[PDB]
Amino acid sequence: RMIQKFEGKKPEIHETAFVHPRATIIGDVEIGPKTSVWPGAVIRADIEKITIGKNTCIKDNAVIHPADVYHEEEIEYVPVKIGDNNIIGHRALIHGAKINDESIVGAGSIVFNKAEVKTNSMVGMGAVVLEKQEVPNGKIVVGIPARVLRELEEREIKQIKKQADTHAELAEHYSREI
Amino acid sequence: RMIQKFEGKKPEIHETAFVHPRATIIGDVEIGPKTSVWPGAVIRADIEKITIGKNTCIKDNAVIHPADVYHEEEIEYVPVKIGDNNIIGHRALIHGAKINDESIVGAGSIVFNKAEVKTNSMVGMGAVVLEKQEVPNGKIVVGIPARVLRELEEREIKQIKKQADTHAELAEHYSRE
Amino acid sequence: RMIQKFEGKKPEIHETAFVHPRATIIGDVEIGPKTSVWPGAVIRADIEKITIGKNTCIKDNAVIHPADVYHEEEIEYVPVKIGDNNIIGHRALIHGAKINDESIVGAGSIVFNKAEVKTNSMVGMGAVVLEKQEVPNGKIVVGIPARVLRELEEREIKQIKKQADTHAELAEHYSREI
Ligand code: NA
Ligand code: NA
Ligand code: NA
Ligand SMILES: [Zn+2]
Ligand SMILES: [Zn+2]
Ligand SMILES: [Zn+2]
Repeated sequence: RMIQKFEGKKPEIHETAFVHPRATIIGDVEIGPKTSVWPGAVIRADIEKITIGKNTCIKDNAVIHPADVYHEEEIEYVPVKIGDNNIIGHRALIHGAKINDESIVGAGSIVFNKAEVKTNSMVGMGAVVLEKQEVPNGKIVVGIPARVLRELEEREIKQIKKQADTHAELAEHYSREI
Repeated sequence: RMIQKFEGKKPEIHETAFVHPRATIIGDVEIGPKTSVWPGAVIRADIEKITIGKNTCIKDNAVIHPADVYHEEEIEYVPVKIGDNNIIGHRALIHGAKINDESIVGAGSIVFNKAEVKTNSMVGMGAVVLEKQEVPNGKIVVGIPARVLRELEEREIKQIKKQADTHAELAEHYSRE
Repeated sequence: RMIQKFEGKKPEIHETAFVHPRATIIGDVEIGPKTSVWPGAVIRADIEKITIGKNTCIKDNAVIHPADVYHEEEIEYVPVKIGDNNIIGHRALIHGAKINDESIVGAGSIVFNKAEVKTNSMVGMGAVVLEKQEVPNGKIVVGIPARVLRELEEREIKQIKKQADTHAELAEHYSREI
């Protein structure tokens, strides 16, 4: 319901995506099929693009915003790219960062400017992934700053895709009730 | 303004409870007398039940959601249960966990799946109570993950109930406008 | 949209300030010129005043609330006071605190009761500035609790004002559409 234009850029949302009325999608946003956006989530693509893939969960009160960078006298803007089968947890912040496929950004965590969360990895709850930091494949990072705790079990990795499916099926049932 | 059905289940909100119109309540929610829910708070009972008791405050941008837990084949859904006289702080997350009576969940903190905040305890600000962890009676926990800092002094415990009453009174004044 | 009145007192918002429809402003709030408030932000001046200066940014899902401090008998209510050219970051909490001029409160951080963020200082992401804690002029604090990390370089301080202007200009373009 709050699908807002900005500078004549309107969100492109796939017809099988679900955006809850209490989420806020602004500007140059792209959302793929079966991707869900939940109450209070703000996806604000005003200063640069936000691209979200298919079958991804943007959980409640999560904020997604491109970065404005001031290390050069000319101001620079970094887009957000989020891949497929991801869980962006309750109250997580994705700030000018890249999330690849089948990964979990834990609840309340921050993934900051030019960072990259690689496929089949986890950002731990409340963790802060710093500027340009890389979360490696098959690992979980925790704390502030985010540091590697351990490798993920092969079951833990396989249940990410299963979580993405569960939450996409949930979103489908929301869609059926206007 | 956003009390929403889900799969036939409607939020059962007591008449003396206050839900700010900018809060979001969905599905199988039970909210008791004098309990307040503040702007941006999301209480989403779609995958399981959320039960909140009486005189409890769910402060701004707090999120309450049942847990989906993934066993070898079955998916376990874990309901949220929050008791009486609690302060769920600004931007806190209660996720498939249990809060008992007269406790403070501090601002920005997380109480995770299957965790338990016992009566007369505190989760400190920004702390993360990991799954199946108990915050014991009469104690504060801090940091990530949450670990015991010290005992709550006798005065500190009595001011929890007093704070809950102050916030329930504040909500009463919101209801009249 | 949600500029709510409380107990007779209505938000006093300058004509050049910008409040996004999805922000919530309640009660005894004072907002200076060129200041911007963004989706999901809550500025709730109900138990005491909140004063925000000019050219300041209250980013998405940020919460500003006065403090209720509990003494042996009486209850003290502490106002929020936020100065000029500040950045209150995505999902930050300013709770009964004082923020002076040209500072950054980092994303997801807490500035709690009777605390003070001095001019040209910086609260790190996910940090928790405790009760009555000062964030000193020229310095950056991090972690839980908030510990001084280092002095800010002269270039970094110069970019605080520039970031405030960039976001004030952004808000200007939002206000020209609706
Ligand atoms: Na189906
Ligand atoms: Na009364
Ligand atoms: Na201009
Ligand atoms: Zn931003
Ligand atoms: Zn959840
Ligand atoms: Zn408060």
